[PDB]
Amino acid sequence: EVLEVKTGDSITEVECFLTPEMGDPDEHLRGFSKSISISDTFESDSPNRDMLPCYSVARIPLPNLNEDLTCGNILMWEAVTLKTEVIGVTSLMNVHSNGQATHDNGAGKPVQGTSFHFFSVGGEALELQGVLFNYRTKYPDGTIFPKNATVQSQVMNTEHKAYLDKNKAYPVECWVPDPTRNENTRYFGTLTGGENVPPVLHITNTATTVLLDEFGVGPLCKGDNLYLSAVDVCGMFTNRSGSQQWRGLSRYFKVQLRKRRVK
Amino acid sequence: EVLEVKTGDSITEVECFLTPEMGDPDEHLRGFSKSISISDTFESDSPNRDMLPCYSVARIPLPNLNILMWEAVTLKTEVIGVTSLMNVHSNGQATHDNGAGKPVQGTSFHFFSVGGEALELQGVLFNYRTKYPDGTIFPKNATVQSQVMNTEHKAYLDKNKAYPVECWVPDPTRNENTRYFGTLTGGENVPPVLHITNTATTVLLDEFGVGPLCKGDNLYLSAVDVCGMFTNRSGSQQWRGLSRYFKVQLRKRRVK
Amino acid sequence: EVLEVKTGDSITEVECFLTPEMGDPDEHLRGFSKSISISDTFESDSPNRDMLPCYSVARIPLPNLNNILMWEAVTLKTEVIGVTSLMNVHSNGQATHDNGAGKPVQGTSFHFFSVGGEALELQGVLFNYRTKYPDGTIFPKNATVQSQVMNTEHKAYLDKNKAYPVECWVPDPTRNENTRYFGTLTGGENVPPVLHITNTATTVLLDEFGVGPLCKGDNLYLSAVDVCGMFTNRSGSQQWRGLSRYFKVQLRKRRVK
Amino acid sequence: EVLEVKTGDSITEVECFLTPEMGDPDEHLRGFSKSISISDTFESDSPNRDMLPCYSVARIPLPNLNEDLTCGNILMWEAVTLKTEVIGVTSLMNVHSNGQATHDNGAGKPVQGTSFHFFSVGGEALELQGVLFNYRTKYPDGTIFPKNATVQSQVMNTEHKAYLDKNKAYPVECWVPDPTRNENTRYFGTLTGGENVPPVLHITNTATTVLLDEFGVGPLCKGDNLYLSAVDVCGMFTNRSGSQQWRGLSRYFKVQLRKRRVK
Amino acid sequence: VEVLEVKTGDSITEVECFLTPEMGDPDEHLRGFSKSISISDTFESDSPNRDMLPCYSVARIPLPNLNNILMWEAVTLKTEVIGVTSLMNVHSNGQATHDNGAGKPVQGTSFHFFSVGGEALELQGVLFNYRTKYPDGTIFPKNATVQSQVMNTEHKAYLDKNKAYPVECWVPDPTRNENTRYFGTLTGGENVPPVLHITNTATTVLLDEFGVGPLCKGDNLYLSAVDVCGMFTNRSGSQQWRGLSRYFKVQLRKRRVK
Ligand SMILES: CC(=O)N[C@H]1[C@H]([C@H](O)[C@H](O)CO)O[C@@](OC[C@H]2O[C@@H](O[C@H]3[C@H](O)[C@@H](O)[C@H](O)O[C@@H]3CO)[C@H](O)[C@@H](O)[C@H]2O)(C(=O)O)C[C@@H]1O
Ligand SMILES: [Cl-]
Repeated sequence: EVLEVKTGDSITEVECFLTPEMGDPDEHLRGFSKSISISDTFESDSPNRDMLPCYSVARIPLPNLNEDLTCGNILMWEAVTLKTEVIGVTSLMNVHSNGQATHDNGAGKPVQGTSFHFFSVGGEALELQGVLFNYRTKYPDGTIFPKNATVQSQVMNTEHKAYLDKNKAYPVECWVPDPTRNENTRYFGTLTGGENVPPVLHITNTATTVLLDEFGVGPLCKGDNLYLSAVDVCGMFTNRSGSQQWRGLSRYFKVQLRKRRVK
Repeated sequence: EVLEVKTGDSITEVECFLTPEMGDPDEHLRGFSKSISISDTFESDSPNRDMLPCYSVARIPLPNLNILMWEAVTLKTEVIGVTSLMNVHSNGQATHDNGAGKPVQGTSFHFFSVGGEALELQGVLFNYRTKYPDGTIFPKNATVQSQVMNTEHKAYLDKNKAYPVECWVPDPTRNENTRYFGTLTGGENVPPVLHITNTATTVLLDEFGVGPLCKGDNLYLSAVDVCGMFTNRSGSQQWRGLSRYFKVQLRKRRVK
Repeated sequence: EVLEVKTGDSITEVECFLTPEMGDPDEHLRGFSKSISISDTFESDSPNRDMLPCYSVARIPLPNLNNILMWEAVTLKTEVIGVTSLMNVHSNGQATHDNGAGKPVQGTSFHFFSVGGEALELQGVLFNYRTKYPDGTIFPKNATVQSQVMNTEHKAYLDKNKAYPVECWVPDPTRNENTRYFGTLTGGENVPPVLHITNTATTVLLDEFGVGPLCKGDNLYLSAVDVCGMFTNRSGSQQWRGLSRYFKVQLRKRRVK
Repeated sequence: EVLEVKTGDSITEVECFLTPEMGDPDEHLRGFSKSISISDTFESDSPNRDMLPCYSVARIPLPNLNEDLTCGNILMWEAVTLKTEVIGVTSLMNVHSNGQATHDNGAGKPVQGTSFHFFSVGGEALELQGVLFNYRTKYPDGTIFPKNATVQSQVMNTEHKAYLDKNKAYPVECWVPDPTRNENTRYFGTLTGGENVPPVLHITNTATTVLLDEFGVGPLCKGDNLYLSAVDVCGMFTNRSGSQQWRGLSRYFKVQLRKRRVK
Repeated sequence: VEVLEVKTGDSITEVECFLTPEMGDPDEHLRGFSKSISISDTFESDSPNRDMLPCYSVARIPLPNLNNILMWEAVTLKTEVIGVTSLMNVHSNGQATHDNGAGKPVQGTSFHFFSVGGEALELQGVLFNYRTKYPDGTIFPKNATVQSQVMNTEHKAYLDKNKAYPVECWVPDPTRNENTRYFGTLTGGENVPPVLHITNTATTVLLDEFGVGPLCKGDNLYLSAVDVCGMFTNRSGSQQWRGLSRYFKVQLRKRRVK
């Protein structure tokens, strides 16, 4: 299956940013959701599309390989390393833009509370498994959500399989990486839950993640395409009124790739 | 007596989900407990079965071998559905006027084990006068000494939806043939911190390079993943649990 | 003079649990203290015996040996027993809010363990030198205001159970050459317990010279405190709650002169 | 093309401190911002200059290299190591002046809440990317801010490129290090957000950061100049009235450099 | 100094001692505590009482006389805070956390600091408020200006006296202290929990990147410490700093120098 690395135009780099998809409720609110409203009963949960943060995905074309007929073997791009970080972490220091004061005469409350920080690099679409907080939640038109939901969907219903293959579509609260698949992807995520959780965001151009498995093989890019996926829900912004909106930020990716021969 | 590892047909892998057992108080509430109620005295503590999270267990039959035994070498594991806890809109309690719903938070217990036989348990009671309900398996002949250590309370995790998390722990005096890991984080306001990655492996070999050996060609997987409590609009609180993924690599080992 | 390790009959293991000594104020409350009450002044601080957690200790005899041979402690596995009991939030606790669950055990904790070839050596330090400690405890005597920072008179051995109150004694860092000790104080009213359990973790007890505790008279000394925090009952009154500690120690025969 | 390190006057050291630039609202309040005011609407956000912390920067001249004509080769100073620390951490124990009591008869509230701790060492100016919390924020005269802002500026507008080439000018909340550039700079930053986050400030003269990349090459100093950049927003001070001011501290740098031949 | 070979064989010595804390000691019963903390109405009126100000602790330890000369080189340190369990006294004139509750424990701003040097710790002055009037009996930054709130290079001192150098206006000078190793953490916040570790198993190596430790000038070793653990809240709500002693064990060896 996997043979030697090519040396000597044998390496390439992908550098890009993925924008967040927090719901964008009007022309002025890119990076924010709609304010969160709470259903009157548990069974009537019915979130609007613009209140639901979704997974981000980019498919990046790589230099075309195998332009001439080959015999029993091909080249594939192998993703070897990743640098990543959240872009615009200092924007969360704006505590003066019509937020809710911490106390009388105080500054605005900063973005804080529940966060999900997630990134993946793969040679194909991230494979997802559905899990629902509430199987009677009515998910809205324009989203791709677990179908034929049962009470078992609240813990594990193996019917709920999907590919992260569309932007602004797969709600964060419905889907996770499928650990039974993703052989050709490396994924990393942290959920920090709680209304008062402080954002802790590190930036450096000195940190590298190695994407090689225990056999020294990185993701292999099918069709000369690289799949990047992210979520960076940083917390909620609290308006003067008390209403709360999810706030997301963009994620930087730099991936180094090498040509690998495979049978 | 443990001899050489077979090479070549000599490896297998187990992959599965263990669903949580939080109490499931009605046909809509898989993954949740009944809302929690408080006794007015220690002597009147009588929790209903559907208010008690229990240990999860699966006995997984392996390919029949016979001697040779399956040896568990490595584990990948993670909690499945961590993002579901971002639902802050399903009739929860607003943090403040016009605010979002309070997220799942508070006391958690995250636990998993891999063994070649049932997890061995030791009983310890918060309150020795607690009356545990019909259909649970609980420390019997409890005394005030049961609040710190009573060696009578020995059991095997040999039944699903049976062994309440609050009365049992892994027995550190046994479990020679099991590897176990758990963390209790206590407090009504503790934030869930849940990591997911397909790049993390736990090695199950002891200091002598021997992994759990599967008696009768059976692998035992155990879990608890109490994530915290959900607060309803009324203020009532239910435990919330999530499923745990296990991938175990095994190899054939000659013994005796 | 420490000489060679014996190989081959050369090894033994000790396995046991130490119960917590929290004060046990009645026949139903083993593992709890009395409810905490507060003095009106520093000079009137007068805590009752059943309100003071104490250090736990076991002296464990080893196989008789008699360059001479001595038992050398090399490795320790340890963990808190019954961490999941702290999930009982339905037993006369104070609701965290209207219709809510009981407040779990939380706040000030002390988790400590030591392994030695002789009794743990203690130094007394008092929060308040005017505290009147109760009959049946062993406490710093002839206390002065200097006892609030460092009075070298306050030297003791942890040589008795249910006796040495946690708040007036610490391991003496000027002694304890023949013991290995480890402790964490986490202070504050709302601190969450964080309790880890696993049978895969070992502590090596060898010093920088490759030498472990050497057991005088073939006795091993195990000490512990596991104050996990406070339990708040329906009335708001607070009690210390403790749990037992498991120890497993591997020992080997060492020749000495 | 990087060649061999010169040995033997082949080494030099830079030592200095960067003062913080928090806004300095009067002649007594060096190191503090103006008290924070909250806009009446999200659209009307218009912070005053003395309410905005800015990035700090110093450019340090090194011993002059290449005084004689050379042929195809030059020497450059290469930055190899950094010692850095926040100067004055114990000042935050002043809880006895002009403060708001934590409770009846209690001590003053200490400096706490949102912090940004950042430093960089480079052979040229730090390259910046603009990200705005609110694209309709009116930034004040005397600051250098992202121009021609659009709603996209709330997540990622690639027009917003700058150099940290002026002190007291680039607002912290507008700008981050550009991860798509900065090949010749090493940067490190942490945003800890939240109204009540406690400052955690470590000092030691025993800690060293190595500035070499994966090829053993540090920042190379163009024109024999070293660029140091810092932000140390420690949190907010709370007045008796409840009014809150950012508080910053100075940062110490010690950089060891060696002469490197390059072709 | 040219640093030459280490002596082997009579070539080692050790120093073991404790430094008491200096929190202000406002009466004959309150050793280890400051005076209750009060709040001036303005920066201009900030006039802290001497017994309300914690100070750096220092000990100069004479070593065995040695004298191309030999100097004692500090190689390793074991250190810990003494009496951590004393903070479990929540029954002594404390403010109840809630109705019928236990006393509020020591919590809030802490500073834990220690240093080992072959000469006095070098200090740099930094003022929260340049208009603070430091009291008679303290050694404080002189000729303060508004620049003293960020960096005024005039404010240079030696930690050369006890009960003198207030913690809040002095830090180790990072521009000097070549011949010292220093370590400190400030943990701010009104409600921060103390987290105090003890063990006799932890050693700090004091050698720099060239394998050289502090070299003791005139055969004197300088130990310095601060252990402000947080504040104690009494029944009225008034708050006092509380400190604890620090243990030091330093191993030293003879080093030839020119
Ligand atoms: C997640 C969830 O289900 N939340 C609900 C919660 C839980 O189901 C229980 O607490 C689990 O033990 O129940 C809440 O209501 C408690 C009361 O229910 C009343 O019945 C209602 C029911 O709640 C409605 O949904 C239904 O449409 O109508 C019923 C009225 O006939 C009972 O009569 C009353 O005794 C309580 O049990 C709760 O607040 O605890 C509602 C949560 O949404
Ligand atoms: Cl000499």
